[PDB]
Amino acid sequence: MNIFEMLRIDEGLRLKIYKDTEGYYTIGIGHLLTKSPSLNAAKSELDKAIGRNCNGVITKDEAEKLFNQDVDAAVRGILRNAKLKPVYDSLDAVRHCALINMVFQMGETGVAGFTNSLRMLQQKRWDEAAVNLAKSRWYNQTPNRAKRVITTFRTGTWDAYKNL
Repeated sequence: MNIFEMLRIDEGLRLKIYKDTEGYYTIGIGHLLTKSPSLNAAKSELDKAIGRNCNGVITKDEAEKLFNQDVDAAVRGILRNAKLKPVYDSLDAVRHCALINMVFQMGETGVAGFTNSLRMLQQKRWDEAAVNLAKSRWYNQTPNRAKRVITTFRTGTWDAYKNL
């Protein structure tokens, strides 16, 4: 298992604009388009992103290409962020995936806001960090996904996804 398969399980793949859990316009594999309520603004961002008139629909290929950019950008941001980089560097390869997943879902900023949890991860106090991460809007709003990510941090194996 890898970052790409992990994320494809948590986000799904949709070829027509859709609304995410938070009600925002998205397409592909969790590619957020806009937080604006305008489907119109969305179709426009989509065209700018793919470089063609899509009329709100894209092909597999286009979805994957956007997916690769997003994973790349997620990793790059982590590596450029002063609060996240040190944690990332301190973690093993499985756990790196869990932080990338958080990042992709909620942005650098949001994750960076998990101060206490980040500190515990860095200290390798797995059980404690898992309990702390659970106390968040994130866990209360997308509990099954959160729990999958959390166990990944807790155990350092891909067990939460071997099911799926």
